[PDB]
Amino acid sequence: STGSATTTPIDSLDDAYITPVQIGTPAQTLNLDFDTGSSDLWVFSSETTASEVDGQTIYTPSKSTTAKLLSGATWSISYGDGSSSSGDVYTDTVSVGGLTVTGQAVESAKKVSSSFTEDSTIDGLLGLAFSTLNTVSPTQQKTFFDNAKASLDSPVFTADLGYHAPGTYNFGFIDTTAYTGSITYTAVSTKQGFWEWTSTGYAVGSGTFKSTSIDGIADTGTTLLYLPATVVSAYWAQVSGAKSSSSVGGYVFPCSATLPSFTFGVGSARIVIPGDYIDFGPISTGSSSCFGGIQSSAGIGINIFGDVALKAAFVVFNGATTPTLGFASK
Repeated sequence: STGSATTTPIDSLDDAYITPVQIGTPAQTLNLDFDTGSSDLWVFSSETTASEVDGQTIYTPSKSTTAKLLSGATWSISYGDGSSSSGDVYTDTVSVGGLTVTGQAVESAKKVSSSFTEDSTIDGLLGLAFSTLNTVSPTQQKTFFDNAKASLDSPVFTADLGYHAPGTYNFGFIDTTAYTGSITYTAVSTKQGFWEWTSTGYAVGSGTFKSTSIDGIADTGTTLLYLPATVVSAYWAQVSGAKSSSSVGGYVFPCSATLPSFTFGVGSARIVIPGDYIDFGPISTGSSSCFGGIQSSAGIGINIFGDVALKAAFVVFNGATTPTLGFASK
């Protein structure tokens, strides 16, 4: 089996990407945030506190003939940005881009935090990290990828995120037309439940490459690129007027600037993030101060190769017995 689905930025900044998902019988289509940094598939639903729903499409289990309540199961999750959600659990049929899993745990939200309510374009999350992070209790549940794996032509999925443009998530095959040159594979540690790997270094603009190991996670559910303070300081030092602002919460820069590119290492290979990808626009409507797309990971406790990095590449999430990550330019 294979699947292929288009993923679309939710706004002009690429703050996140939504991908249509069919749930239940007849299908209910919800637009989910595919998240390689978490392992719960949860949805706005008919059970969600009414006051906490503002424009999202909801899943209504009672209208699905294949929905079954998973008796006694509950879930509760908190994300790195402080958002949270929780509820109960159904099993149902879930299809992504033609690929169908029967008996998928669909986690139904009874409660969601304000950030989710406030984002009318995201109907839920579909987690694609390792199933060990799944929060369902008392019986932990598998991810959509985990459930699909055995049926797939190849035990892989790929992320091809667009810059201010649609992209693609594929399951079960590698589209050799979707990237240039070759794919460079690198080792993964599953020890923290993430697609965790080690970049071989970085460069700023046309500067010389600095060889140095940067341990981080490939996380499609995080907007920005979070790296050690040393690295981030070296990048923003090349932008006149850029500074770290505690009041804004990160590096800002004059909106009149031309940003340099940022290169990161995958083994011997290099992925170049164009400078434009690092511009996230005025800090507030009408401001001439713009928010940077590369920020310090200090105080996160982990480095995050978020969408800013990943959208510069074709990324293979290889779920073989020994998982690996592959990166290609595109």
